[PDB]
Amino acid sequence: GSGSSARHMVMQKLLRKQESTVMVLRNMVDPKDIDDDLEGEVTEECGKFGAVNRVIIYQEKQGEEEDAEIIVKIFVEFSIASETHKAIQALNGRWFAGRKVVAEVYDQERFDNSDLSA
Repeated sequence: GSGSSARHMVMQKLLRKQESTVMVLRNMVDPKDIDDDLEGEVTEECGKFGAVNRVIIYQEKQGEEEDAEIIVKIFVEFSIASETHKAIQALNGRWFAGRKVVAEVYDQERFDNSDLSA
């Protein structure tokens, strides 16, 4: 005890494997901003934080109505969780023009299932 299991890295590799590598950026851009370049722009930018596996842009309806508002959610899956956390530290809480940036870890299992609703 008193640090011996940690010195032997006990269960670290499994814990690491279970860490999500997915970041979600919530309501950072508006629907008009989504063009054939956005995914690429986000990919390139996030290379300042890590190796990027893929990016998904999702226009989520808030309500069931024809005119329900949309919230844009941008998902960035990094190669390793440490990268995800560097990105979040650099992005979360910033002002993007007049929008405060919300950058958070997104559940890996949801993401892997294409459940982009949380």
